[PDB]
Amino acid sequence: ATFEIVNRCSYTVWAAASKGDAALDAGGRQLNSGESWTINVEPGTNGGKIWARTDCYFDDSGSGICKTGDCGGLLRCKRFGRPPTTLAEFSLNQYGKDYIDISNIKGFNVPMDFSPTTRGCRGVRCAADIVGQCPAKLKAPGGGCNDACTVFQTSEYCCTTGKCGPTEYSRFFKRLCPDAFSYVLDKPTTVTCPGSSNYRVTFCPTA
Repeated sequence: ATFEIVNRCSYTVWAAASKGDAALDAGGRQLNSGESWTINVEPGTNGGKIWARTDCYFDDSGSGICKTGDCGGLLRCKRFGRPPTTLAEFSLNQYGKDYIDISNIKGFNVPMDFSPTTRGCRGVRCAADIVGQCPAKLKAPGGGCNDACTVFQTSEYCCTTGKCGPTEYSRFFKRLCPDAFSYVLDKPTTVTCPGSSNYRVTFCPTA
């Protein structure tokens, strides 16, 4: 599958793509405002994620740090990033179908649209000003709005027992972005697409 990753933000982001134990394609790249990066993701990829990283500093060797979404200090991510990270999530060619979603379960840093570029399904978007409206106890100094599990590490926020309900914090994310997952047992906002669809992820789709 082809993913086009587009930075429509007025600021530079460092895109990342990983399935947790390996990079997808190159794994990461700098995207200045307006730049597009096309990657190829192997069919059958399960549990892939794409996210943006902000305020990064990398040396010649691709080693450094980012204030949001850092993946062990690497430009080319092999593992998932540090919250807060708005997440585009996908599993491809699962018994004939692709499944896509946006998640705020690991917080929010950059607004995002995740849409097919081929026919057969709709896209999803979370583009509200979650950072500006973020509850004080979830605000991340480096930027972004943490999820409650990251901040408080309780069974209820992290849904550790497989039982949990919505919370004051999850409802905040859900109010501003109804089409994104707000906690682990949220009613699924997953979209089913034809197997082997292609996609575009746009950072800052409205601004």
